Amino acid sequence: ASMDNYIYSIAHQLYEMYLQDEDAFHSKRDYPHKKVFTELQKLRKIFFPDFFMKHQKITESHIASELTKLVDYIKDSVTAYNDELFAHQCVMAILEKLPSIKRTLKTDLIAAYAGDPAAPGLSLIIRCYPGFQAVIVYRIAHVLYECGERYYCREMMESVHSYTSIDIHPGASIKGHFFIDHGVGVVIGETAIIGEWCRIYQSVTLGAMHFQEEGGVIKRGTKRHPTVGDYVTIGTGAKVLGNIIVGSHVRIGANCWIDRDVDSNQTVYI
Amino acid sequence: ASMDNYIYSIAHQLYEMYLQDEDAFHSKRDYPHKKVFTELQKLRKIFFPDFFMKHQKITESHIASELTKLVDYIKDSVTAYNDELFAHQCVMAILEKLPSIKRTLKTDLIAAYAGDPAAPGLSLIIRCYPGFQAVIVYRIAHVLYECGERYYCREMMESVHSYTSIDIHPGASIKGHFFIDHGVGVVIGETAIIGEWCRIYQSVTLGAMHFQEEGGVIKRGTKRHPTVGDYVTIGTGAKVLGNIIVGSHVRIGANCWIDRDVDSNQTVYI
Amino acid sequence: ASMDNYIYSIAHQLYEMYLQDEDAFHSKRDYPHKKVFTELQKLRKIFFPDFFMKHQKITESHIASELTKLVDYIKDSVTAYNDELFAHQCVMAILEKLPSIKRTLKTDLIAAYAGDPAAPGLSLIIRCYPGFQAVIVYRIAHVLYECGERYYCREMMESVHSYTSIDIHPGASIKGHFFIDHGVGVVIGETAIIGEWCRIYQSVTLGAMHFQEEGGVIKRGTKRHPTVGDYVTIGTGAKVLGNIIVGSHVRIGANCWIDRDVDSNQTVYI
Repeated sequence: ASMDNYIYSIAHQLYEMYLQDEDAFHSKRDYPHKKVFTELQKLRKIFFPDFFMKHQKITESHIASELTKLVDYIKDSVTAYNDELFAHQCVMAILEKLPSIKRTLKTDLIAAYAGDPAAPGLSLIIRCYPGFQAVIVYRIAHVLYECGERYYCREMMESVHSYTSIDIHPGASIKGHFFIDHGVGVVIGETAIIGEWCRIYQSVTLGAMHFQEEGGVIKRGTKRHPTVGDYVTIGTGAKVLGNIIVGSHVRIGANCWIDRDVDSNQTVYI
Repeated sequence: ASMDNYIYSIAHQLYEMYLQDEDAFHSKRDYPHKKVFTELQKLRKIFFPDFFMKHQKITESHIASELTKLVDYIKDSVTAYNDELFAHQCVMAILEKLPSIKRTLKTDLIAAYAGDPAAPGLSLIIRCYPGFQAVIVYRIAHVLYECGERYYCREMMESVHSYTSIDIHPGASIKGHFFIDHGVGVVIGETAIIGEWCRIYQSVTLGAMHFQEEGGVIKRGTKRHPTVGDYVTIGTGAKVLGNIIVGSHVRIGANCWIDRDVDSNQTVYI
Repeated sequence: ASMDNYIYSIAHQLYEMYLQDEDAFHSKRDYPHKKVFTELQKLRKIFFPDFFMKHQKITESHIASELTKLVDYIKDSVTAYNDELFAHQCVMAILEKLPSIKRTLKTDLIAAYAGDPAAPGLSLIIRCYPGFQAVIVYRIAHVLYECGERYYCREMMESVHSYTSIDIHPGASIKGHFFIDHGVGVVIGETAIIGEWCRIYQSVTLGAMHFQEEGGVIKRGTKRHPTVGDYVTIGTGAKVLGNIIVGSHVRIGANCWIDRDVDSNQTVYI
């Protein structure tokens, strides 16, 4: 039970982080029960227990129990697509990263409240903002991708895709204070890199298109989606395509078609 | 049981309205059973019983029973986010408005059939048109918002968002004969105002974008989304942003980026 | 049990096709169990049993059993909206076409792998690519439409719409080697015709818009959506509207608004 002993240590760290979180990340309310797909259902309970438990139930031992449920689930799925040893390794990698992911998700909530005049408090963002639900699962799927996994991490993100219409490839690399508002139609590709304080609206693509060539069979992988710096806002409907760099402090306008580098500190519109 | 006595009176009024509805809003067919999220599942049965019951079951007493189920559900959720007294008030406000909402939803079905060459009859629109499912729940969520509620009404609309990819803030104000066709990617903001006979397509935003400012924390609320008059058609992909006024009898073209006032009786294209 | 005898013959043909499929369409892995809407759940098991059964269970008799479940389900739904005799006819039409649909879906998987650098193998596309899930159900819904059915086939595609945000009318006519990548926001209309090797991205419309006329009640049906030739790629956000013809070997750019004929062998951008 070496993985079980590692689960206990991580559940302990996450519980101490919960005890020390600011009041804005806490509540005494017992919120309505919901049932969403497994990965999100579990990660919700683990990161933000006040909002998805059951105040009477909120303890280190219950965090550990839900974490064990999640671990068994992901281990079984990664084993199914790969093998038992690779699945063990990858899940130990998820467990190791959960405290850092918790810290990042707090920054993501901060950016969501900060970027949205319609948000009354963090509790609503935690409970139901779809950009935030997507990001929760994304940050865990990305650890899988970083372990070299290529199948289950995509299936996990396809659950996010069905639930929110937000399409983030598990290989995308995204920094903190990240916010997708509204979110339907957002597509972020396998090799996308996104810096800190990125704000993205509905129908935004940070992606690529591939015009048919014969047909042959397109080259697999390679860096082919945009790299986006810090403090970038991408307006509703903007399509940013190809292996291009958008600099820091860039504002992109609605419906823009961007296929070349955009230098820092400027506003693009037509 | 004062609220129970009010439920009976409203269920009676809705039942008499059902008896008096035109043939187009009735059917003798027993349609396939479906299970969708609670608010829609219940509101479907209450407004359009022929299409979601169980012909043998269709009586005043069954309308009352489903209405009670819906009331208990929404009362519990509003209580969870707020308090018991506020929840009582808000739900009494929903109950009071249900007969008017029923009348409006009939106009919405009229506009859907009228605006869609692919619709064979109202029954299909009632049973499965996603724009119409969204509008059913929207009209009830908006009564909550009008009572001053800011949390559960958004969660209700996030259920609509997941189910249909149509994103309507419960604070939006929308008149009758309303139709969203196709609907994926539609975003309608908290302070949007939409007049009568509005026809909206997929990927339309009546919304706002907020370019990052430092960062600081954006001002909460205020009128900041468009106001749209009567007989307005907004084409696929159009992004209408900001506190701007679009007049009556306006046609907006595909992919348009609209950020200033548009006067009545004109067509916008590029 | 004439329909049951026809089911056996079709299940036999599909089983022999499964035995003869290339290695790429097979797996020995027992993949994680999922539960999606009935039509997709069943069609998945029938066409690609290795990926959705239960290796121990994969036999002619189990293909037959799932096929019977699917047939009873669709027969009941078509009967509900129409009548028992019409439902029998239409379902016998589905059964007759299943071997050809299987062959076509193999070409669709080929085009998906070929057109997507992020796809590691056909198994992932079969298991979770949303464009492919949509196409599975579309090819069956279209047989219903071809039988003259106008209600349940749309409800089936509305399930696809909720699950994937891809909106394909069952009347659309689409050839093989078809691929929708990402797919959120794709709309393909009742009278659309799409040739071989079509590649379509997120937020693409092959559709129509109808500006309000008075209001009157718009003419029902008629050819009113585009006809697209072979080897056509339609970029993210492109809106192709009206009864127009796009030729073969055409590449359409991001966010394009297309409302007139486009001749073969050219690239459209602005």
